[PDB]
Amino acid sequence: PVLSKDVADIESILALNPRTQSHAALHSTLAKKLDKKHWKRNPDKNCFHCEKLENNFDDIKHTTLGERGALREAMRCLKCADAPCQKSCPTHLDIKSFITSISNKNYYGAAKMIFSDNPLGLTCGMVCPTSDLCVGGCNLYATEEGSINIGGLQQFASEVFKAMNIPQIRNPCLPSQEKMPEAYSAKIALLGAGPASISCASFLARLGYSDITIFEKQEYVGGLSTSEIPQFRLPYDVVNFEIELMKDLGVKIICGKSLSENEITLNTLKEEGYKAAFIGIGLPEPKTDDIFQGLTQDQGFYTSKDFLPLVAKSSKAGMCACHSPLPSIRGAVIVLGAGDTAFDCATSALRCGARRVFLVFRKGFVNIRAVPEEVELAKEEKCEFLPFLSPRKVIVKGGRIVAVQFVRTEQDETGKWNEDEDQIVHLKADVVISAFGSVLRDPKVKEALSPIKFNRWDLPEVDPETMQTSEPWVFAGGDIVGMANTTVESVNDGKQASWYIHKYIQAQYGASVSAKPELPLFYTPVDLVDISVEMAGLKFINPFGLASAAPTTSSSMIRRAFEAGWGFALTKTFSLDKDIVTNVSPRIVRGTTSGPMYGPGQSSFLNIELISEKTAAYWCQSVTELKADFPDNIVIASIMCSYNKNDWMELSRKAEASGADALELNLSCPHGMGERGMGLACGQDPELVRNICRWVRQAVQIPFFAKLTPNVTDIVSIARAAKEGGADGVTATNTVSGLMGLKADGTPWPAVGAGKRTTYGGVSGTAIRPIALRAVTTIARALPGFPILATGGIDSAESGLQFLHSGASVLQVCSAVQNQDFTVIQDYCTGLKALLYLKSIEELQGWDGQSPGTESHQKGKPVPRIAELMGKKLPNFGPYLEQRKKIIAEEKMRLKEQNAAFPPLERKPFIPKKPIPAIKDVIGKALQYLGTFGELSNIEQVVAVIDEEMCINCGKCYMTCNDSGYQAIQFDPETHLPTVTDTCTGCTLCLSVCPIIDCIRMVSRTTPYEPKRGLP
Amino acid sequence: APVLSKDVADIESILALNPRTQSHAALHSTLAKKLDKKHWKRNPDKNCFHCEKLENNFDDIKHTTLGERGALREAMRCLKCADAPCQKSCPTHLDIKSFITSISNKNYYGAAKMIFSDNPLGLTCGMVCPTSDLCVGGCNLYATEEGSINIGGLQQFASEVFKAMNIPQIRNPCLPSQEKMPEAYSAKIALLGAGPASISCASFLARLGYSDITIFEKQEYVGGLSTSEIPQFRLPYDVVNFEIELMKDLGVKIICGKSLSENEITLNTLKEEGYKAAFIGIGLPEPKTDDIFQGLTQDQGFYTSKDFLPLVAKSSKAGMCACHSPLPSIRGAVIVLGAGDTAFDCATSALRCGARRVFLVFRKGFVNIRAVPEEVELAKEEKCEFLPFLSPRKVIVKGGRIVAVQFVRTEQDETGKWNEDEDQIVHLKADVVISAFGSVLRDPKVKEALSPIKFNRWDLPEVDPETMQTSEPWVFAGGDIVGMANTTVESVNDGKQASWYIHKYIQAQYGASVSAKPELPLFYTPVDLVDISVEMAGLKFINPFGLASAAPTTSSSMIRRAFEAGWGFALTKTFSLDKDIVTNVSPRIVRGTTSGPMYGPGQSSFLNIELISEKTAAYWCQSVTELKADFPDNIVIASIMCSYNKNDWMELSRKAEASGADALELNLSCPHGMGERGMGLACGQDPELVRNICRWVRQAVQIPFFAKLTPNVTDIVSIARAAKEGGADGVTATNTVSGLMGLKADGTPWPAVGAGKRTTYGGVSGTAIRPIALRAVTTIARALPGFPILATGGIDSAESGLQFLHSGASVLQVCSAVQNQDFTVIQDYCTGLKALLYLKSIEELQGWDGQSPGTESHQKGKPVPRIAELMGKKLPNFGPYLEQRKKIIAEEKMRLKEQNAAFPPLERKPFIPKKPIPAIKDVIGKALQYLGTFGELSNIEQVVAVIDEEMCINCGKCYMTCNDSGYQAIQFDPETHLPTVTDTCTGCTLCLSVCPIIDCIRMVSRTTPYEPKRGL
Ligand code: SF4
Ligand code: SF4
Repeated sequence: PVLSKDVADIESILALNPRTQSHAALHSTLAKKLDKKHWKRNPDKNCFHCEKLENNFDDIKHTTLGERGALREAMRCLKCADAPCQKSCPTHLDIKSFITSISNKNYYGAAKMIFSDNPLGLTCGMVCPTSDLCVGGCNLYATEEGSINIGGLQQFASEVFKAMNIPQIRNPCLPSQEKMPEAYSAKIALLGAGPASISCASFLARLGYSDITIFEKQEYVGGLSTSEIPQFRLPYDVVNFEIELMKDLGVKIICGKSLSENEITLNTLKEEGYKAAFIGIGLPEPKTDDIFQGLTQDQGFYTSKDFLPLVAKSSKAGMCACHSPLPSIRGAVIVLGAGDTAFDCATSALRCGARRVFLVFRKGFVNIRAVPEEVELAKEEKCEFLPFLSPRKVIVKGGRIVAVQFVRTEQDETGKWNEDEDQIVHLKADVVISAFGSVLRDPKVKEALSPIKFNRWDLPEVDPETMQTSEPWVFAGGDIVGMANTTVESVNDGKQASWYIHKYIQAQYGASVSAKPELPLFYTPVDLVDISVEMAGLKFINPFGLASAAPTTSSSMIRRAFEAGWGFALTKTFSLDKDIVTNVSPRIVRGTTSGPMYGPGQSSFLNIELISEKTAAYWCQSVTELKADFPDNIVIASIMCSYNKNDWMELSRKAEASGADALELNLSCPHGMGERGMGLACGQDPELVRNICRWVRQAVQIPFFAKLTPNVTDIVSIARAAKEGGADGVTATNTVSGLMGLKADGTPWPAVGAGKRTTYGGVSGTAIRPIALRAVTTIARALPGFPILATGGIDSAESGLQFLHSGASVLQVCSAVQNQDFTVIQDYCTGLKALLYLKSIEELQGWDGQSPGTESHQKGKPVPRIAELMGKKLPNFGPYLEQRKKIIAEEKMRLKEQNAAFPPLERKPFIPKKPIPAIKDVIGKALQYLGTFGELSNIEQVVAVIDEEMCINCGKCYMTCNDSGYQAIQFDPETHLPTVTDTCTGCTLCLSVCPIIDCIRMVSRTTPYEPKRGLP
Repeated sequence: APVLSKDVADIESILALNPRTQSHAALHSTLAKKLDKKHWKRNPDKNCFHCEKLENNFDDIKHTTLGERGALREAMRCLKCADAPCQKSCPTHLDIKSFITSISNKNYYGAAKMIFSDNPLGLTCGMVCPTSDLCVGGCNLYATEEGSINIGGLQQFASEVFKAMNIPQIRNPCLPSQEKMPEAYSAKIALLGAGPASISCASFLARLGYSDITIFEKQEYVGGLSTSEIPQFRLPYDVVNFEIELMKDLGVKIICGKSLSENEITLNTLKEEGYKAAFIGIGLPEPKTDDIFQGLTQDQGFYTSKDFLPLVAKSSKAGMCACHSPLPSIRGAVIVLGAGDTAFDCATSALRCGARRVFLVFRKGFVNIRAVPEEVELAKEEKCEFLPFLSPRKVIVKGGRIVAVQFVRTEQDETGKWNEDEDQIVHLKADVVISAFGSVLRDPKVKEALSPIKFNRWDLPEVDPETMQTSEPWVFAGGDIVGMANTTVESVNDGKQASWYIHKYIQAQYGASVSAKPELPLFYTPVDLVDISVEMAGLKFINPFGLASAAPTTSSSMIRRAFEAGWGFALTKTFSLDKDIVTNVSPRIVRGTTSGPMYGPGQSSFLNIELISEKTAAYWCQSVTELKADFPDNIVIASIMCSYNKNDWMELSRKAEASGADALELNLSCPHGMGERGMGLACGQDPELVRNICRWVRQAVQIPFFAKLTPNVTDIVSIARAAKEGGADGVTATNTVSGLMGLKADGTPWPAVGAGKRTTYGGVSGTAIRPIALRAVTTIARALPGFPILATGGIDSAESGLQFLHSGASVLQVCSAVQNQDFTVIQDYCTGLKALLYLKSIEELQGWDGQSPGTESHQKGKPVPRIAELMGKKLPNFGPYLEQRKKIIAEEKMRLKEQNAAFPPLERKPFIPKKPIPAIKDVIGKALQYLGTFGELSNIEQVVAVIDEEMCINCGKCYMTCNDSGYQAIQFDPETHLPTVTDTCTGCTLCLSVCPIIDCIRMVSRTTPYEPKRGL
């Protein structure tokens, strides 16, 4: 047969494979009109009908992220200096740092940074109106691709930490309870269990106060987060999660107790010995209108204060002991107002079975104060909007509302608003929901706050800086003060109040506090993990250090690195005065190794930089200064001489004498003849390496390490030469010999001088990580126990741990700091603590480090595991999507009677059930899996299998198998769903190109396997 | 000395905004946060009730416009899907996959050629297509959190680049010379109306070869609604002109001032004058009117959209008219009636005329608005008001001017039927009224001129919807006039569809048949005539691109399909003698981690542990015979491997020669000896072994052969020299780099084979190893000038291919870019290389880098206003500074108004090549002269960085990179977040390398005295 031609069966499987076309395509406009609907993904502009949402409380947020999408967005963030997003965050979150942590896969460290400044961090990630806060200031707004989804990233990192089931601990900088001064046992009362009080009580507990009680009126906790924000924006178990973190600190909550003239008053608090009080009861009553007096819920009328708690009680499992039904909202619904509560009323009414929702407001569209986040949800659910209408009268017939009459408004000269008596609208309705805002009106509650001063807004007056009322021992914050409009501002009110309550209580016991306010960070048991390590007789407080390179250009930069937390540092390579050099410029350029992606996260750099331009006298004085001020931080002096015994002995002794803990020998100097085509660098010839090491070993008594080039046939040869010469370890590796490319006219970059000259340079960064990782592993297997200092693409705790697993003991970093700044050390440390701690948790063994097992999702939202949706060839577009939504909707209806909510889950943390590993316990554990090719099994073959529910129908697996594989994948012409057939060889290309993490998995082959031989 | 390792006061203060690690939570009162948010605001303010001023401001407001930086990033993101649904959803069926692929590869000519092949109005459409209802509505990436691709903006960018290139369209180069075309092609063809439908029809007819095509246009201007009504701030008029001149390149004639009308042009007069075919493309020329508006005049303030929008167009589009038109003075309140897309253009255009307020008033509800959300968003963002459920009834006129319009309320019932309530009236004040009720064909003289064709119930010409033929077989019709098309792209498609069947009709009238499958020609320019052949080692290649010996050449049927796609040459997968049969393991090919957790397209590397071909030598030898029989012009090179055995290498090389291989490639990867005498394990790492193998093969075969080198050697030049001494005719540089691609957090590797989860060192391929392959190719070409080089290692575009040619290679092998995609990238590489060579002959484009225009100062890809008071004033694009920029820009627009001069739109004439177009032999090795030793690099010509404040996006990355990786030389202003490079810059170039805006930072000659920093 013709071996170079596909048989019919294979020609058929390739039917959809791309081919170069030779003509323009003919398709009629009508034919295209009919075919458009088959593929449609987004809303149809011609559809006027709301999709049925009855009793559907699934997440409708556009900002929710799964891990794949979060990692992408986190790498996109520029991680800016003095970031404007943080300035625009009411709780001043270090967004630069937590997003950096996410891009580094360090989700614990992101959450810790988030909850450090905001103890309701998962709530706020979900509900902050970020367009009017952090996101509104994002520098990436000045790009076509737009601002960063800060809220969703906050939500993602915080969800992962929640799944970790790790508890908050007592501030570990505090003395033992025993030894705490008596002022910290002061009895503290907080009123109302909402965001304001939860924040305040948390920070007070962080400071060490041991007798903190929140008195809550209702039998549920969390305030409006629980009673009114919809389940389909904020799930109740988020609220429960953040309450339990606060309770880990010892804060008490007593439900069913009210601030009210006949119960809790300031007077009674004072009679019972309380030393300070925080008022965070919010705005508990609806703003009402005379037009609606006497209307009952059963006639069809609700305020937002009546309607939203009813819906929350029915849909939020565990909110109440009573299971309660969903309100019977049938027919046409009018929502009054254009604030953000009105839009939640409109969307919640759809969940209760409304046929039609009208939002009616008295001003225009240009006057809607609602954030567009919120407006879009109502718009995409086909609510109707009516402006310039003021209510005048509700029509009641036969005991139920039948219509509302309105008058038109308009804006005049002044801009003052008028009402047009002659211009009326008679709007039919069966239900009316007023969303006019909220107030504090109840005289009995107001009297319980006597005698604090109220302002003309009829709310307690406070000092905006301290949150103190006119009674020095009473503070207030949140909605009740009237400045906060958002959850995060109310959190910030309690946070601000916490410092000044603390100041007040200490002063009542005769003790002062610092004039600089200093609230503690957030802590868990992860932060107590020991990540020190011992290497070549030296003690490293953590395994991360700065490589000899541009971040160590000046010893003042090493100083700031140590102040930030880096365990050790290398001096930039320096030489004797005879060998002074002068750098050229330009000399450091971005790598082209991952295409034209500019800004953060460059996948490589190339440099043509020489040794330090600073003298040996400078570096030696500097090393002495650094070791004087930072005795616990390791300083290694990097030095270079030419091939000359007296110079190497002179320079090493000079550096030893200065107080270096150790030396690093830079083997990059060129030698004599070249001789046997064995490179021009000293470090390429094992005989020169061995001699150089022998010289230094004679001269000094401190440890010294030889820094090895990867640009050799066998690096194990030069490693063993170094050991044979006396070295105490090796550093693996320096940069890879390379050229970063040319402009289109042929001129290089870097291009030096008018002649546009370059020379070969050194490639660094994550593009050389496979090379340095191979070098470390290969030295670690050939020279067991020989200390290795790893260098090459280390940019995270996770990548660092790969190098530790491969035999290295400590971790040098250059390019990752070039891509950022010194503060990445805090990410690296908390990340490594979290990775070691997680090894002790049985319940998380299925995770890969800090990543949960990937489950079936679309757009990071869990696929409904319904019977009728699965196995049934329904991709997420076109008429198949319509059928999916019809299936989901009927199940939600079946879910309204098949009605359970009585198996929640006490949230108890995972306890370590094995000891937490130290660095010495993990070093070199990967080597057991490394071997020759003959040691790999060829009996145990795998095949690919595709999860249809996670597929996004791109066909890349199909194109890759067609033009780089075995033509083993069927791609359906109607559903664009792939299926791996039995001809799969398990090569694993398809999985490698798929854009959805874990959509394709390799599994053990169960059918007989036969290699394809072409001919017998 | 002082303290050398501490920053002096002046440095300390430069470092003021440098990130530092945090030990405490930050206290900031909520009030202070409210008062600081305003300073950093980038995006719209929900509290802003007030449109900025836009009178006489016709700048681009499109959300989708892209600069190169943004376009590359979005093109890189596209999944480049098989059987793409975006293309399914495009009415002209553009190959979106291909053209976006070309954009990601920097091949803007290829992208534009692919666009205009199927859409002769490709630039217009990229600007104005309602993509959310078309191609973007079907995009698979809608199913990710980051959302669908900006297809229109990508199409705009590539077409805009091609426009600047000033390359003309050429006559279809497959046609015979005009002199020997059949007589049928000289048939006189008439088209009526010079809008999109006729421009597209005439273009495609001219492509087919017809030489006598005339468009008769009623007005004095050409372009249809693209000219007369679509606003300048969405579609600049020079776009329309550019597309018209592309038509005229094909010889189509346009005659203005003559109408399809009684007493002018009629089908009867066309027939009598010998016209053989006619296409009616006159659109809908008249406004749909309402009896309520009878008698009202422009003087009173009434317009239809057909009156108003051409008035604004005439005044704002330079080159429409000879009449410098005064902008209609539209002061006060404007009512626009309707909610189709024309209404929204009237709204935004009214503001440009000085309207104080605009009311869009429509007779149904919001859910019933038919306009695409992109069009609505523009009016809503500019603060137009929207009034639903109003039907107009009376227009009140006082003092010769409209003073008000009064309406009645509309309503729906059960039946879905729309009623008007007489008792529910709105009296709205207004000075100007513009009806946007749609357009119609109503002139009796025009319809009469179409006699006797049949008209349907909507009084429109009936067509067969597949052929666009009217009831008269020689008369065709398309566009708005047929009532099917709603868009520019569908109108273009109507003319495209009609052109095939006009061709069929005309050829039949001259007694000739046409093919049963429609074959419209593609779009061609002189670039397509560029020769990209190359000779090397006695072999002729039709282009320099080939498939490397790898997974894309797993089977010979795959090679066959690659040759059918256009590939110049191909390597077999390495094969060997039967006794050397192997068996692959699995998994064995995985994705690179070299650029972080980015999944899907454009993987920066792969790692493989694959062996030689599992298929026999007999299969490969037979396959090479069949491929050479069927593709005599494509080079087939057999890749072969034996152990270090003379008889084996002679036997296998003779077998491959006898099969018909053009040449052989010796895979020097086999082991021999134990391996680390400085020369490792594989034969390719020892020069003596390479010399001997090449001697053996040279004795055995007379066809050329090349040794494939491994980069895993101390000195790759010595291996190339040894091969050359042994008789090789060239070297392939290089194979994969040995590496280990990473470990999971538990220490297991990937790939992991078997239950033991074992692995071995693999080979790294793709763009992450390009610097290594580029260096190897460069060092060989300089050490052994003229010795042929086949380059491999990360080649993924014509641009990167030319880098390797410039560096001394003659041909280019690809593997990983195909694994990332499919075989059809070859068409991108060929057109890209043609364009790069063509442009080297164009004097006017000498400032570009290849196909990249020089970067002009921009924000979000829109050129910043060159206004004096806007420049150097320290006005970043946020906060109170943005608001000042907006005032200054609007004042300048106003000064440009009261002087109404300047109407000189440059006439368009193509750039002529001034020297011959370079061949491949012209460019080979031409960059090598820029390489040198370090000692030939000048240290007297230093540079410094300089920042363009107008392009900056205020991230401070330059600042943090210079602070923690440089010389603390940048001042970052704490209020404006603008950086300034100071005189302490060393030109190291790190800041430029990390900046996210292409060319925002430039390295310029240093003009101040330079002292290296010696610290001493
Ligand atoms: S594992 Fe390889 S052979 Fe199997 S379907 Fe994927 S690409 Fe094809
Ligand atoms: S890195 Fe570029 S965009 Fe960012 S502040 Fe510096 S110059 Fe501006």
